[PDB]
Amino acid sequence: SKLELLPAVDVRDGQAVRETSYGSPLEAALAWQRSGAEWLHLVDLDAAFGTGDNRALIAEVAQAMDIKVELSGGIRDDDTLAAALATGCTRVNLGTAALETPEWVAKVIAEHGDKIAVGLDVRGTTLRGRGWTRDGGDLYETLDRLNKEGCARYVVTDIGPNLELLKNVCAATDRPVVASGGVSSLDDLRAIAGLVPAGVEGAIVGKALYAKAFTLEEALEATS
Repeated sequence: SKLELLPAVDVRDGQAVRETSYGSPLEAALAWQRSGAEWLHLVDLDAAFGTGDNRALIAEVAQAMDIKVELSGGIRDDDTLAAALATGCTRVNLGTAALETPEWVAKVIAEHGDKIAVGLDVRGTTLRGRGWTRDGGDLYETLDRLNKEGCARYVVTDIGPNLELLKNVCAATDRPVVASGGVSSLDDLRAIAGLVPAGVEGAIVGKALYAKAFTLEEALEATS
């Protein structure tokens, strides 16, 4: 299979953002869909950063989509997960919660299966979170724990792309790995697509698309 592309819409104060605002999240999502997106990666930055939420707006965006949706941002307990899942999204990403409440993450993996993917933010070989605990310990300890809890998928962010980290995570698991962040060129996407046989399934791309560095049409061509 070819590398999956997940164009992102990152939502802050009701807007698709980078500092720079790109206006309506709904319009942005529909534009990716019209340009051939198979996935939308929709992020609540306010919920992720603890400065409120965009829950109702994100629900509206998700409802408008006919393509697969991946939701992330502040999904840290039963009620926030319930709302997220009620969008009919294909899956959600849990980040901070994996670090802070490993028992809750284990529970929701058992209940929801591959509706759950776990986001791993790696500085070197240690993990980092957006909550109160800054140090999340050794990457490989957490991968082993989540592997054995039945975690269906990992989303991996370094700290263009850290191809060595991606391959190292692929070595440590038989679950699909999704690359996130550090894509700034079509050549970065080609390099990541070279890791598909190793177990990289997809790449999330935000910044470079809004900046008009490359178009989603160019991106899909490059990974075809």
